Amino acid sequence: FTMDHYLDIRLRPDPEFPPAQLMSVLFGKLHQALVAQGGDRIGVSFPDLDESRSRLGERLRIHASADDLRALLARPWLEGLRDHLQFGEPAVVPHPTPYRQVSRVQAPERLRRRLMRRLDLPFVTLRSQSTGQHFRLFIRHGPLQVTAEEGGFTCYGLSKGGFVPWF
RNA sequence: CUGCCGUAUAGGCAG
Repeated sequence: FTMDHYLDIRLRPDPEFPPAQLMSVLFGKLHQALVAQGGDRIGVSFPDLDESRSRLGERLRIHASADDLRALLARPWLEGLRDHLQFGEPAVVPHPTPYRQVSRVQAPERLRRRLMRRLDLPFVTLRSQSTGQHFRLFIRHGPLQVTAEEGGFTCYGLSKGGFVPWF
């Protein structure tokens, strides 16, 4: 398993902004840092996740190799967001751990539009750079399993087939 | 929210 490193980022509490909004901004920032990085070997997970209350939790975990993680952190992608963040230290993941894939999940009038011309899940609220439309990006943490499969990750850090250690 | 792939009105994706 080559993605044996991680970094924990904690949202600092803030009366002005609820955790969900803070996490969304954080996630959006990670997204732009990922498209700048250009690869598909960096994943995420939300270790404090509350499946029952469809809440992502106060924590974002970044998964990558020691080198991919290092490069990612060299970038000024957390510019103007640091004061809202608490940083764990880049570390080798514990072992053993189960593995799971964290994926974006998607599910009438739009389906009617395209046709003519022819989700109880936690989420982040994002912003399409060009259109300016705001959309909810629903995230699912899949069933735990013993080993990790080969696979990559979206530029949002979501599973494109790849798994991340869960702990 | 908007679009894409697909006969789909199944199932997949993109911001």
